[PDB]
Amino acid sequence: TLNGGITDMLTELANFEKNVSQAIHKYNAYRKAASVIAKYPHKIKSGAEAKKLPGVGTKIAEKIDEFLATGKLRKLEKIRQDDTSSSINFLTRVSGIGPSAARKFVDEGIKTLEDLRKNEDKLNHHQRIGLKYFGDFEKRIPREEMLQMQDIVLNEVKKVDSEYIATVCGSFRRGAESSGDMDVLLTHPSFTSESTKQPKLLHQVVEQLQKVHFITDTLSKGETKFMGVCQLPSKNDEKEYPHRRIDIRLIPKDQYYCGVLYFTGSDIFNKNMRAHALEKGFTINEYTIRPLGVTGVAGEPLPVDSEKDIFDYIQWKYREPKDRSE
DNA sequence: CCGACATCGCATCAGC
DNA sequence: GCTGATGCGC
DNA sequence: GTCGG
Ligand SMILES: O=c1ccn([C@H]2C[C@H](O)[C@@H](COP(=O)(O)NP(=O)(O)OP(=O)(O)O)O2)c(=O)[nH]1
Ligand SMILES: [Mg+2]
Ligand SMILES: [Mg+2]
Ligand code: NA
Ligand code: NA
Repeated sequence: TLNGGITDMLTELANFEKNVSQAIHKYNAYRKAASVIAKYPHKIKSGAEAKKLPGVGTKIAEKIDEFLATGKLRKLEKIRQDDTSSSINFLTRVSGIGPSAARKFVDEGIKTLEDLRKNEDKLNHHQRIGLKYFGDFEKRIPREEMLQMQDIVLNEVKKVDSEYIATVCGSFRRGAESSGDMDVLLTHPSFTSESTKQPKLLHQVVEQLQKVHFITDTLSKGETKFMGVCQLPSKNDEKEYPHRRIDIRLIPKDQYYCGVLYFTGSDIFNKNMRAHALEKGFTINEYTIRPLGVTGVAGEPLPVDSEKDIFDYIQWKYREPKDRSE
């Protein structure tokens, strides 16, 4: 919030290039800049001062100068006036409506909340659930509620089988006082990178949480990734808690540290760290860190015993979860 | 310059 | 049905 | 849009 005007402006630009332009790389660029400016511990006085930060190049620096002089950015004033953009940006806020569907619905003449509720038959299952909880999914989750939600998940998980390990990652593991959703990383000794000795390891846990009415809706579901909806139980006479997004990732137990690294994030932190891994000649995913022969093709999984081992391989100081909120 | 830009699971559709 | 391209998740 | 060779 110290350069909060500049980082917002850049976040708006990022969303424009993503939802309207469909320029994924311009989107990531704006977001990197906004991230490296958010952590910058001084109040930016000029575009040139900002340009010294990596990821802030010439075009962004002039946009900062313009914002500092006037309080605004004309390119954004224009983008806001355009009706196709405004519609597209709005539709992309429904979970499951991306840039393509959004542009597609606009061509169909579907461009308001009202248009979507009246053409529910024109949405896929995810989009239908994303529309139903539209308001709820715009709210943040207070850490106190994350804590309540954590008890239930962990204790319900323990009820299905004491050998599961469930770990709330995401922004919650980085200490955030609020979160957009709850991310849960799941391990069980039966599912390793070697073998799967038990099927439906994820289904059972989803099933338990549906049973106790914690999980209310399913966005998508496969053998290792669940994306759905949950809700904390309310007390008597008390207004209900908003419905919350929940993601659940089942990961081979021997690959826990790579998995907990990835799912802890932030997304921009993983991108910076994975790009540094590439520059150091490594490739990191949620399963393994592997070397790169000049071939291009990744070699074999390196041995990992902690999050820090991954950091060491690319020659970075270890950074605590709270210090990864980029 | 100009090629790269992080990485992948699940849903959906088209081609066969 | 199987395969492969594409969208979408943020 | 930025960055590295
Ligand atoms: O494009 C992405 C998105 C997420 N991720 C990762 C990191 C991340 O923090 C984790 C969970 O994703 P979320 O969408 O839940 N973002 P996060 O939990 O960090 O913040 P919040 O959910 O409160 O907006 O998975 C990526 O690696 N790439
Ligand atoms: Mg999250
Ligand atoms: Mg999530
Ligand atoms: Na720079
Ligand atoms: Na969306």
